[PDB]
Amino acid sequence: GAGNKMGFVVTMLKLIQKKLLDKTCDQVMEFSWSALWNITDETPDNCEMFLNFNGMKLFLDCLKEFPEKQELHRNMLGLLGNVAEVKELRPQLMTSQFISVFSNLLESKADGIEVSYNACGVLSHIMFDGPEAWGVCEPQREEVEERMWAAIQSWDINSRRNINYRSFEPILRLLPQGISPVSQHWATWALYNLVSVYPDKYCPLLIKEGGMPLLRDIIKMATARQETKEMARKVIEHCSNFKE
Amino acid sequence: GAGNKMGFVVTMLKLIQKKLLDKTCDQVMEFSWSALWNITDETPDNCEMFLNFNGMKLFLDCLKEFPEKQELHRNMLGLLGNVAEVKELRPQLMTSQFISVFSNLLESKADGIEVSYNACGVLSHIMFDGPEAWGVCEPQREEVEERMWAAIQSWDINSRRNINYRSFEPILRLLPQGISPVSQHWATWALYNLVSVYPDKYCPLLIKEGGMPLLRDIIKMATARQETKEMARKVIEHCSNFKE
Repeated sequence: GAGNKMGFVVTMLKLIQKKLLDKTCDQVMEFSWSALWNITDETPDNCEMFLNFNGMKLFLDCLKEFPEKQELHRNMLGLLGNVAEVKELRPQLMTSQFISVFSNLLESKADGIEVSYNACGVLSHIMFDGPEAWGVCEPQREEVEERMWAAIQSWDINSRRNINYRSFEPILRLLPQGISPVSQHWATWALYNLVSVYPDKYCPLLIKEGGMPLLRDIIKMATARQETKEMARKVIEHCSNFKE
Repeated sequence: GAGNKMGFVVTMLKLIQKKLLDKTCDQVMEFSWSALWNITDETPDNCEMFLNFNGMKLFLDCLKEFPEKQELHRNMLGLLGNVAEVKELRPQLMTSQFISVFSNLLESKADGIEVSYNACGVLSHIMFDGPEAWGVCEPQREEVEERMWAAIQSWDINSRRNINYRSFEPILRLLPQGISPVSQHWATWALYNLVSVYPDKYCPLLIKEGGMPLLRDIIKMATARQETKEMARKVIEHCSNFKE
C-alpha cells in the first residue's frame, strides 16, 4: 500500500529545479535523482508521473549544466532506464533530441560503465518495438544499433556494478525475440555480467524467474548472433555451477 | 532497476530523528514518513531495512511525542502495514509493546479511518500466522481479535480513502484460509470499501488478479462468518455490475 506518490515525485523535481537554478550539483541534487531512480523501480505509474511533470526538461537541463558530474548522470540514466521499460511511455522518448542524448551517452565513461549501460538499456527497449516505432530522422536507427554493439563489446564483463535488480523480468522479455538482436545481446550481457560478479545474489533470482529455458532458447535461435549464443551458454554454465 | 535503496531509508530516518530532537512535526517530518510508506509498497527489502535501522524506535518516539498529529500517524501506520505483509518480518512485531500499540490504535479516530484500518491490517497479517505465533502475554490474542471485529464494523463502508494499492495480492492471500476469520473479514471489508467507492480504479484490478473465484470460495466456506459472506457477495455483485 502507499500514500500520495505524486507528491513524492513533485517534491523531488522541485528540489532538482532549485539546485539547477542555484547551479549546484551537491549530495542533495544527487540524492533527489537517486530517489527518483529508486522509486521508479518496477513502478510504471511513477515513471509516467516523472514524464508528465516535465521531468525530461530537468533531465536535459542537468546534462547541460553538469556535464562532468558522473554520479548524477548514473542516477539520471538509471531513472530513464526504468521509464524505458514501460512500453506505453517509450513514444515520449522518440525525439531527435532524446535519441541523440541516449546514443551519445553510449560512449560515456562516467561511473565506470553505468551511464553507457543504462543508456544502452534505454535504447534496447526502444529498439525492441521495431523499425516502425523509429520515427526519428537524426540519428538513423542503424547508426545507433552499431553504437550499441560497440558499447556492449567495450564493457568489461567482470565490471563491478552500481545498480541493483529485484527482478530480471524486463531483461528476460528481451530474450525471446528476433525483432532486435542488439537488444537481446544487451540483455544477455546484463545477465552474464551479473551472474559472473554477483552469483550469490543473481543466480537464484535468474533461476527462479525462468531464465534458464529462455537462454537455452537463444542458443537454438537462428536470428541470434553467435556472440549472443556464446554468452548465453556461459550464463547457463555459471548458473549450473552455482546450483551444484 | 535501482541504486542505493539503503541510503534512501537511512536518509529518511535521519531526517525523522532530527525533527524528533527538534520536537517538530512539520511537513518535512510528515513527508519523510510518507516517503517510507511509499517506498515500502510491495518492497520487502525496504521493509527489512526500516526495521534493521532501528525504525521501530523512531515509530514509538513519534507516537509518544506527537500523539495528536493525525497525518503523521496515517503515514507511520501505512509503513507498518507494508512491513506486516512480509512474513519473515512479523516476528519482530510480536512484542507486548508493539502489539499493545497496534491494538490501541484500532480505536484511533485519526484521519477518518486510516489509522484504525492500517493497524487492523497489521494485526490481520499477524493473526494469519496462527496462535502459535502469538508469544505475547499482554494483550491476549482473543482480546485483540474482538477489538478488530469492533473496529471493522465501526467503519463507514463508503469512506473515502487516503491509501492506494497497486495490487491486491497481499489482501487476497488473507481470503483462502480458516486460520484467522477476522483477517479474512478485514480483507473482505478492504475490497468491499474500495470497489464501492473507487470502482473505476479497483474493479479491474480485483478482476485481473483473480479476486472473483476467491470471493466465491469464501461464500462456500464453513469457517467464514456470515457477515464476511454477505460482504463477499456484494463485492462480486459490484464487480459484476462494473463488468456489464
